[PDB]
Amino acid sequence: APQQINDIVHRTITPLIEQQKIPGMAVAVIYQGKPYYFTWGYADIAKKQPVTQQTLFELGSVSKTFTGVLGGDAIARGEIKLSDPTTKYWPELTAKQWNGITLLHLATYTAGGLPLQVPDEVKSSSDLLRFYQNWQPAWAPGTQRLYANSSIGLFGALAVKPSGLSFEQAMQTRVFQPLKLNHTWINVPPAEEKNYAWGYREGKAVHVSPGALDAEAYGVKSTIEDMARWVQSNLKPLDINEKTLQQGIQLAQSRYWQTGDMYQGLGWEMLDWPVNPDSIIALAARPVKAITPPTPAVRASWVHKTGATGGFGSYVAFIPEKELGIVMLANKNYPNPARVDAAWQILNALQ
Ligand SMILES: N[C@H](C(=O)O)[C@@H]1NC(C(=O)O)=CCS1
Repeated sequence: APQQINDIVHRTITPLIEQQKIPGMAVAVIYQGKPYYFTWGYADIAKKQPVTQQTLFELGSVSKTFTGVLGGDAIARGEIKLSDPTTKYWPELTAKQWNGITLLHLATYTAGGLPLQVPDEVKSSSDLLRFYQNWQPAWAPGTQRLYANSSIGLFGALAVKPSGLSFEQAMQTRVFQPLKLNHTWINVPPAEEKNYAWGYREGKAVHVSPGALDAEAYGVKSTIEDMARWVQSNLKPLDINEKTLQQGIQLAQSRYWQTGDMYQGLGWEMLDWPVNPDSIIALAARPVKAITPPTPAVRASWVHKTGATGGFGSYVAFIPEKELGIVMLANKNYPNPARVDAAWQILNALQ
């Protein structure tokens, strides 16, 4: 592998692992559209199983980039429109605060303060309807962004209704299979458990807990090889042969709202490149400016998403104009700034 890539990667990641005490880690750099893989440490400390290019990590909220692309493919299919009212696809949501909240607001966390988490007591379709009917918005729709699994989670579940398919089945057949992500899962099958890393939280081995709208907001598990293929797909959507999927990827990198230097896509978040690295909190409410109409995917962007579960920390970033990207998967949820700093330190060296 080119020594320049070898070197910047190891010189950046080795100290990161040491400083953050990460038990195991996998990295992919995509350089001029080819992937280069790196692994360190342990998928399972007790059983002494190393991280390999086959090891499954919990992506946590990097899963939202798969939800946003599946929603983009459903739009491209003419199954849904982002301008549609939520109640078009859930006419049981009759409470009047729902008037004016569209699928775009759900997808981009702008519905008016839906909360970060669906409560752990919500366990049935019935409980779910009750939660959403009782929610009282803090703000009118389309005025402030508040990152929320209950917002993009509900977008994912509604976006697949016209198809007739479960969310998992729609993701499997419309995204994972076409892109050859054959070791990417919403539910890890028994056959694949030997490759499923443990996460580590305060030194204990943990896996993500089941919860309502989990698949949609934070429940995908993948390998470093499939995540490198996901980054290639998102850097070069025109190479993708399925027309609605190619389109869906483009829709998910469109710029819908701006807060500060950041633009909100569907799952993906974007800044203009070159991106000041210092530009790149339990609840952060920010007023947003609508981009009217959304800007189609900008090639000169830093496009990224960070993800966590209790035991895992993931990061993906890529720059379309430079055909360059990175994926970092770890089995400890370590601070986001350390992820961004390491990524920028690698990509800026190679760019
Ligand atoms: N640490 C994660 C977060 O910070 O969003 C969450 N963790 C979990 C979990 O570990 O079960 C579920 C919802 S995402």
